[PDB]
Amino acid sequence: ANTFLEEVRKGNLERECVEETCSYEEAFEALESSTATDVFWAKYTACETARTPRDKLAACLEGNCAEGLGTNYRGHVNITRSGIECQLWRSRYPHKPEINSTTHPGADLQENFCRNPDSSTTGPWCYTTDPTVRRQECSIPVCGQDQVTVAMTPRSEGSSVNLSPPLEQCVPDRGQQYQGRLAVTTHGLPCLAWASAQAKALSKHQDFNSAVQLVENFCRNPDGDEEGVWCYVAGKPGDFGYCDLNYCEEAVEEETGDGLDEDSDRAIEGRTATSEYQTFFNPRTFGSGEADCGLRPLFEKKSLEDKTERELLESYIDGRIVEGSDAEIGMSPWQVMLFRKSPQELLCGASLISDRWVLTAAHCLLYPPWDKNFTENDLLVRIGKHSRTRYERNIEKISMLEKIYIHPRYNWRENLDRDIALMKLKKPVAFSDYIHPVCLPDRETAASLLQAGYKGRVTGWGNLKETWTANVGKGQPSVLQVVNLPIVERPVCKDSTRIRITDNMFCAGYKPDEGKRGDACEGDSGGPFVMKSPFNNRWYQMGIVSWGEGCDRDGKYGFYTHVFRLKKWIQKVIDQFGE
Ligand SMILES: [Ca+2]
Ligand SMILES: [Ca+2]
Ligand SMILES: [Ca+2]
Ligand SMILES: [Ca+2]
Ligand SMILES: [Ca+2]
Ligand SMILES: [Ca+2]
Repeated sequence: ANTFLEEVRKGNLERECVEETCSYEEAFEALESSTATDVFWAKYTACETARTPRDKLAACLEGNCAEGLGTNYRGHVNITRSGIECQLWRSRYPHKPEINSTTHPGADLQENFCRNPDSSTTGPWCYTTDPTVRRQECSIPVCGQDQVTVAMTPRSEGSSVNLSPPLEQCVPDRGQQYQGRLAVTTHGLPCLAWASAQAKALSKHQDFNSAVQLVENFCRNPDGDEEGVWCYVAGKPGDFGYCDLNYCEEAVEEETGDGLDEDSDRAIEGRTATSEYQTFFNPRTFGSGEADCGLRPLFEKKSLEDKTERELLESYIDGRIVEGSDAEIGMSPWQVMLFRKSPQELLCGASLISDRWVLTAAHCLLYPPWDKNFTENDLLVRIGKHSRTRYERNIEKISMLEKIYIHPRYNWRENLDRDIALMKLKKPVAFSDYIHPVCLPDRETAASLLQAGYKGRVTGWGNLKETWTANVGKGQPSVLQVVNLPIVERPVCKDSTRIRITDNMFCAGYKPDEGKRGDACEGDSGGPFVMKSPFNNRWYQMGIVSWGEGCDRDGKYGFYTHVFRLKKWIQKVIDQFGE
């Protein structure tokens, strides 16, 4: 600024806007690169306390130290003060940040690098990937001293020395041989005495195993329910609650068939060997037409094959990843679109299991950290939709939710285990070409289909990508979209994530090679993952399209929540409504 005849000499960004109080004009004049201009401005601003001396401003230009509350820090530290992983600022997992990339673009928000966007009192902080705590301060160095902004005490997990190691063996056979005296539930609801009047009244119609004795008030699983030990709890009639037992990891794919000869070449299609559908659920409360699951009148009733079926066999051409393809008309009858009642907003996807029950992701209904706590009267569903933004009155239908059941084993605190939610419609919707329930595979059926090497199908409109990712550049498809994804190895699935994965969740999809990210984040969250069974010409839905690392992290596949074992559990719901 001073030395007036400076404006005729050539200049030095450091001999004008560093060793001297300068105009942003001379700054603008000397910079022009308006992105770095904003950067230098941000510098100046943050360096408002680093104006003097000169080397202090040089260090503030280096940016490795956070100035004051941490507005200027531009390093590479992306870890909380206690070692918790920093959540992506732009992404909504696991919390939707009111203060994020859109609100603070000038801070150079990196992948997860610790920042102080709002100049928070905790200094440079970061949102945490752990759903339990939304935010945590980062231990970022402050300028002027070799001092960090907050105490760095990394989280050491439970040790193998200071606690007592349980010698209790893992429970096999899903608890068909366990009779322990554990008497505490996961959610704390007390177990009603099995010999009491209410339990006897509720179980008189239930054929509990005679070998597994029914003790007074402990957790018992004699009904052959694969989920685990459950007990009746106080409250409304028929209330049930499941207890936590550390079952041995009983992968469905590892069931060895005792009738499969080792001649595995040229897989034989079903000819004169028709596998009939076995009704595991009573039509009275599970709904009529159960025998007609997944049978489209346009395709199944006339033996018309879709143009996308020729890719079912995993022996296809060198397993190259196939891009997204638009689905046909009427080929997605079991898809449901979970919509916000008020105001207008698309929420999630869901699977149609019966004409009067619907299956949807639990996180779409309940997520207190997400400011999301929906009652039965605040969301609706739409079945048989072709285009999201349009309304085709005749062929599509809408429904309003009445009753919601949440499985007590749904664990959103560690890994979103068992993302299960059940819904009931007050006004039933009859059968149609574009609306038809999908079949429910059992344990043996799932094992047979998975060991047959058939690809899975995921249908949706891209709402999963909108909800769990901030990737702008591929607009949300308003057209029905379908993606084919095969299965991968389970131990590799464990090695593909830094977070623990339960047996109820499995990997599916091609391996995204370096240089591109896979399409595992296509479709809608909570939607179906279906495979056309070659043994009965039917479509079996392996589970729910739940949140996976395929959205938030590149190089990952789709993680899906298994619901095939829940057959015994399913009736346990409608046994409450048998009146
Ligand atoms: Ca000057
Ligand atoms: Ca000047
Ligand atoms: Ca001078
Ligand atoms: Ca000038
Ligand atoms: Ca100048
Ligand atoms: Ca100089």
